[PDB]
Amino acid sequence: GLFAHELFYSILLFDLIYREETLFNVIKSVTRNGRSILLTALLALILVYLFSIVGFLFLKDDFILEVDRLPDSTERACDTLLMCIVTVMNHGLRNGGGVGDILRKPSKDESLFPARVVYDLLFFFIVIIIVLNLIFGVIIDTFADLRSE
Amino acid sequence: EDPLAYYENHTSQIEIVRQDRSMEQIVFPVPGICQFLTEETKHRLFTTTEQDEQGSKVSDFFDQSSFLHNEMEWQRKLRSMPLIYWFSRRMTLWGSISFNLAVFINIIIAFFYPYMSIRPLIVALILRSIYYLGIGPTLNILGALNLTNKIVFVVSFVGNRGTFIRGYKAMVMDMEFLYHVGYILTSVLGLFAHELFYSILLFDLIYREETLFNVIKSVTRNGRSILLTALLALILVYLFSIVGFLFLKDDFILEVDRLPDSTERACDTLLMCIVTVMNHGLRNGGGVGDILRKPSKDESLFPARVVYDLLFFFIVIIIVLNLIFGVIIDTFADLRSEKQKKEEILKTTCFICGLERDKFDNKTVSFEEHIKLEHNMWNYLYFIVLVRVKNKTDYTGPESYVAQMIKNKNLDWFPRMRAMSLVSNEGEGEQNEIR
Amino acid sequence: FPVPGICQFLTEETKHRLFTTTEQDEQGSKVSDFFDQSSFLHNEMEWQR
Ligand SMILES: Nc1ncnc2c1ncn2[C@@H]1O[C@H](COP(=O)(O)OP(=O)(O)OP(=O)(O)O)[C@@H](O)[C@H]1O
Ligand SMILES: [Zn+2]
Repeated sequence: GLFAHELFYSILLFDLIYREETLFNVIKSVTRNGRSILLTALLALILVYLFSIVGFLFLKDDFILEVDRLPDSTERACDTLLMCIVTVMNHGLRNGGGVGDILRKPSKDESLFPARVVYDLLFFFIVIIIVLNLIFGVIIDTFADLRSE
Repeated sequence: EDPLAYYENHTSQIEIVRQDRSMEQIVFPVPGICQFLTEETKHRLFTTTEQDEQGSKVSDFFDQSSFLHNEMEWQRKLRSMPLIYWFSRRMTLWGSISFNLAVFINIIIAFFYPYMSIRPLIVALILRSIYYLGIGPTLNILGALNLTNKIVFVVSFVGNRGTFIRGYKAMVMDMEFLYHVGYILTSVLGLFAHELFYSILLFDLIYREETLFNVIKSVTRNGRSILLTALLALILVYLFSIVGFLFLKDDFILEVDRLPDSTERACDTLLMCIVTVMNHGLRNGGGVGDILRKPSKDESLFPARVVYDLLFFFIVIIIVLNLIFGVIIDTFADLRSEKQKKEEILKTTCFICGLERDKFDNKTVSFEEHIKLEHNMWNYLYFIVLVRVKNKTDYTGPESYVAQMIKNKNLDWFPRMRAMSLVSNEGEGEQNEIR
Repeated sequence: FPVPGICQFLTEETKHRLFTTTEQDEQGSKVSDFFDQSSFLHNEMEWQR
């Protein structure tokens, strides 16, 4: 920080954790069972992979994302399986509704509308409602275990 | 080399209670067959037996004694066979190889599809194969290797576990064997039907890691409660959709991106309105109000819309969706408490008699010595095996009594809440003083 | 017994750390950890002097 660049001093802020015991305990609430959290994240990734496979096999067209290109306004994000997996894992996980929010809105006249509805409901109930809540439940359980100990 | 050492190794001691409720010590020779019991089965029996209603673990061990003897016989027979024994001894290696192959295959398909420690070394070899032969041939080779490793692993598993000893019906009953068969079928499908099927093998991670299995149990333990809560949410959504269709049909206007009007009414029919609510309102944080057309204060029904939106947000979204999470947290807490209680009982009590460790403090015989020598359960298993194998004409007094109790399906011969070292010395001293 | 002079050099922070850090063994006694740390405590007394 003194020589290389002034920004490096920001790292020293982490020393707060060392100084305060309460913050250290709060962090231990996560670090104590970090393996469980990582395994839950891997399970979420596997579920996202399966959902992306299903979408690429059947729902390739609906994966249209608007792009603000620097100086077409939409792009297909399911041409390749890897790109579809990335799009799902990013948008669906970062969106409260799920992957359905980014997907093109279907019309009741469309023959595949019930399939889209079922897919969106399954993704919301499985990937978002449970696993993301499972991580929080693990954190709460770790808190309780630490307090009891 | 040392006669005393050999005699000590092959001699066991147990404690029994006669019909007169008097403790007695029996010293017997260890049957040779008992030497064939594997350590994995011993650990499984120790860490799996569950306390009965009375709180004693004796009944489960007595029930499993026969299966333990059969497993000893099977292990001796297997040891008679060198190659099959060697294959069985390395089941974990085969499982690890299969898991790594499946993970690498899944990574390759995910990264490249559509197309057309030693682990770093395997990764380098796989990368070289991909660069040289291409994605297709490398995936085919990896799938063939995975299939071969899986058949070897299944053979080793059936050999080591000896589930066939119980019976073919028993082997079919076992869930692990069926899971392995399904894994083999999925691997075959991936090799032949389509490369995507290999993704299913990723689920094997749950089987490999115990922490992930416990996390999933956090949901599976009370899945019925979660499903009933979801059904209650569906009923509430149905009632809200009925109300909306009866009164708020117009506000249900949804924009649609038709493939090559920009808005459509989604409440013309009750079923369509129910679907629209159950999808958008549940998937939207705000609730059903977010999709509904924005009302204007000038409109006469604006207060009704405000009340409807607030009720939907406070009832359907705030509570029920939070009720599911609360159920999950409660299940987590219950599982943690159960595990803690089981661990404490296992590490602070005697398996055979249930006496607490604190009872043995400040005494000649410590709890560690008591469990190790005086009240070892493996000694009881060996004695049961000896009684079964030994000829009736050669039965001694205590052996005859134990055989009669076993035949009569009785279990009082096991000592319960009684240790000779604990109280016999003090009782003898008191009796001497009284005399 | 008489208290050795070296023992007077033990610092209070180390005493508090030992009291609040020792963990019960399998038998449930804290004696073993204190016995193990006795040598380090003596060395710390020498260093403090
Ligand atoms: N009745 C019992 N109550 C509690 N723990 C028990 C009981 N019987 C056995 N154990 C424990 O189960 C394990 C079995 O002990 P065991 O005597 O088989 O040990 P080992 O070292 O494998 O044997 P050895 O060295 O005598 O060949 C040990 O952890 C022992 O403490
Ligand atoms: Zn005992």
